[PDB]
Amino acid sequence: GSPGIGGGGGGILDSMVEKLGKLQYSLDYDFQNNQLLVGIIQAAELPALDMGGTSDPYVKVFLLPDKKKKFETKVHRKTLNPVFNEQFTFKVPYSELGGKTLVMAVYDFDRFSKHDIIGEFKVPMNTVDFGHVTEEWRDLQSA
Ligand SMILES: [Cu+2]
Ligand SMILES: [Cu+2]
Repeated sequence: GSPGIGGGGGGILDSMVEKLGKLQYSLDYDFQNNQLLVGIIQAAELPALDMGGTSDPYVKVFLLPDKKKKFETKVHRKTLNPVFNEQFTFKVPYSELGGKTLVMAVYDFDRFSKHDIIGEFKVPMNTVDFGHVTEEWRDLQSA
């Protein structure tokens, strides 16, 4: 909160998307069985640890606003480029899928401290192309 007379910047650089890695996922709604299928494929270019080292990445996958237990991939130890190759299934009728949002969040597993989040992104069900399998890389967003 100031007139903003001094400051420099930098401000534009600070607004850019940080290099927090990317996640490849696939998505398909199975109309025969009435379930949403999500493929957590692989992540790339996860950030190196502050003073060198690699993280122990895993991915949490869940639907908002649903409050059911989130799914999680296995933990891949010491790698910034894990290949998960896992599929998760959400038994939800298509009619109920409308206002829901799929979230994929990559964490750094640690046995002795809270797991740091690496980054995340969201997929609103209302902008998903239900007629074809969806597959894409998404840059992980801060927070
Ligand atoms: Cu096609
Ligand atoms: Cu088509």
